[PDB]
Amino acid sequence: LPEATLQTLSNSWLNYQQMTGVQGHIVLAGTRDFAPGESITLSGFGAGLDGTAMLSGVNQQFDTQYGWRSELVIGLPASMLEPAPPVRSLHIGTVAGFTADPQHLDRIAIHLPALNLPDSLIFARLSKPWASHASGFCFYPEPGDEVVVGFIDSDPRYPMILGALHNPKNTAPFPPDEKNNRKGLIVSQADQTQALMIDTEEKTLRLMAGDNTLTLTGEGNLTMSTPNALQLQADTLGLQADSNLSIAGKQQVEITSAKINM
Amino acid sequence: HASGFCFYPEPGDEVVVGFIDSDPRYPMILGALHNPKNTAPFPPDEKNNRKGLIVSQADQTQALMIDTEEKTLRLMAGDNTLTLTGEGNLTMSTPNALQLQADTLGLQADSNLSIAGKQQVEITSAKINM
Amino acid sequence: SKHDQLLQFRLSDWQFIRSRLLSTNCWLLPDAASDTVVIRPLSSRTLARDSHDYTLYEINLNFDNRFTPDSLSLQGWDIAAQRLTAAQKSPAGAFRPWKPAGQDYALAFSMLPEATLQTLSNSWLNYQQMTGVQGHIVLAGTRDFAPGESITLSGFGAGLDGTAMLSGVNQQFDTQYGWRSELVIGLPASMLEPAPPVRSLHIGTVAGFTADPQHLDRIAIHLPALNLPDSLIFARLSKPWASHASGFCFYPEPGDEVVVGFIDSDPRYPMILGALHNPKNTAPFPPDEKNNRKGLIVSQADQTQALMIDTEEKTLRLMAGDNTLTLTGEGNLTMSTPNALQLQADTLGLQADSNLSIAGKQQVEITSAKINM
Repeated sequence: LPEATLQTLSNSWLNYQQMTGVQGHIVLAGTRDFAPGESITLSGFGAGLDGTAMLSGVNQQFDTQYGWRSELVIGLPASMLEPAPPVRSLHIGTVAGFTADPQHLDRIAIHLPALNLPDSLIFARLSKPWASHASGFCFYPEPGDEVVVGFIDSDPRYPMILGALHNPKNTAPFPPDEKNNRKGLIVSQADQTQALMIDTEEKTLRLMAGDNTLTLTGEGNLTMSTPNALQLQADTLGLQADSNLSIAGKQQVEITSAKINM
Repeated sequence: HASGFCFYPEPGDEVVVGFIDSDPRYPMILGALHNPKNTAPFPPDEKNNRKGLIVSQADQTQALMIDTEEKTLRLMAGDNTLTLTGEGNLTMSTPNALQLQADTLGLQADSNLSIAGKQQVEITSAKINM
Repeated sequence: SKHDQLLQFRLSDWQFIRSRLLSTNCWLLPDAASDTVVIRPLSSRTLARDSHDYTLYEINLNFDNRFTPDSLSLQGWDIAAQRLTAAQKSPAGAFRPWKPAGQDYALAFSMLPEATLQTLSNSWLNYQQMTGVQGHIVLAGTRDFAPGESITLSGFGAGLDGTAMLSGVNQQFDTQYGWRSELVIGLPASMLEPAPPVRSLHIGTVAGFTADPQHLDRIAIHLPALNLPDSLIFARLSKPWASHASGFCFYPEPGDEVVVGFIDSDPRYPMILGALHNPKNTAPFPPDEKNNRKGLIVSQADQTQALMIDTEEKTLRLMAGDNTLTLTGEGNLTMSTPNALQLQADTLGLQADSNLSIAGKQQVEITSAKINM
């Protein structure tokens, strides 16, 4: 959407194409009584050329023969009919702090280093794989992330983040390597790495929180492994094992209940 | 090959589309773009703490969440939260039954344990040692 | 300096040369009557009104200053440092093509064309100087001139006196006028692109593994739009999240058919945007009406291992091959492993409201020091 309402730009293109309809020139002799917006009229002629015409410019043309001849100009040559001059490249930019959207979308304020504008901010749209109605991927990139930005319908006014691009100032959790075994997303603010990992060589699925790993290994074991307390509240929890069980504890073990069967 | 992300967007999602080798005949979805007719689960905010994907069809929000301020990792199903908090606790917290079938499950704790239940507790087995 | 990665993307092969001479501060000097070309960087005979040796007929000279800047301060985005490299301004008054005897241009790219932008900033400032003074000197019949001779005009008035550097010679044999070696001054115009732009989205396959010699994390791909099966092209990877030190980080497999866009319309910088399942790969489930199955999948040979969301059954199932955690909404929760499982904790306390059941076909040990009941 180029402007707020498209009434004026629709009137404006229809008017700049009318000016190509009638165009020509009237070679007069020597007067400064005319201006490029005068709207003169032709009266005494035949039925072909009689009527009011609006000028576009005047040319003076002093020379030795012909004397002085103020040529009048009617009409405008042509028009490109773009809403804005198109930029059709992919550019990259950094995210710029946080600023709320005054247009009440969820647009993320970025920079563009292709512009030499370090002070001014540009709101840009965020593209997610999933998004949805009310259930999205929703990671919303950090304020220094170097996103890659494309422009919708070749208008500079509407940018859009497409990806987010690790770089040597950020240093990604593991480089791309031969034997791509480590996978899984990572979230890590200062010291607490907290997201799931897939190691396809060891056939695992490990949910981190910093020391709380759930690590259900394929064709193998399953372990909560927390260095602190863990709780398992349920309406009626029943745990069952085939042909072995073991319950331990160095200090107290309480089976505190009303009716205990054996 | 045969193992993908595979969310396959819903029929009203407003994707952004680019065209391969400048041909109109071949379009291609690149992103999917929340919007005010959809209303994303949380807006972008200063102090980006809430993260994690969300899947929610009508009422059942069911996906994992990362809250970096509280250092958690919470797997939803609607009331079934697994919420393993970093430098902290771990809790299944389901308002219904839960089962833990295993070939040989052995649970172990260092210097405290507690097993509870308001009604019956059965340790039904063949050979019970103490 | 050696290049890391050029790319000729379906150029004419002559179009590529004079878009590479513009970025190198050189001009061609082609020679007729031979196949020898002397490429020489942008850096006298003294024909005068008094002089008997050369007869002059016409000296046109334009002296324009529309498309002649003074600076060419060019700079580009350094990927490693992220400072948008310091502005290499080029002074006007170096390489003067017209030396008489009596506005600041500035771009910034979202990329980096060469290693240092000193030479390309000098080169655009020099190719715009050649449009400043341009014309032709119609002489009579001599082969004593060449397109790089830098002759001088001496015996004239104060308007046109000074050293001018030629651009070419035209011989013009005809019946009237005899033989007239016309000299040419100045160069017509210039496009001022760092490279001829390709503004399409292309797709390519990932190419094995090769480490990045430029010490980024760029993934070496192919492009089938080129018919180059042997040569490799390093390309940047775009992730949704990435971050400082905590990313999505799946790093696509060597046969994946990614879709590739080019940053700031330069072939030298490609970039993966998506990854595109296809009938040679066969995605885990096709798109269907009643989109219920969701969730990512990782599966190398036989072990499907990632979380699944089935919105019809309201589940969240974490696979490892047989180890499913499957916490179903408004329903149950089950570890379900066909092997051992352990639950180590500092103080684990499990609690249930109004039922409990502990089982085991063989031994059950509650091995501890102090057991209460």
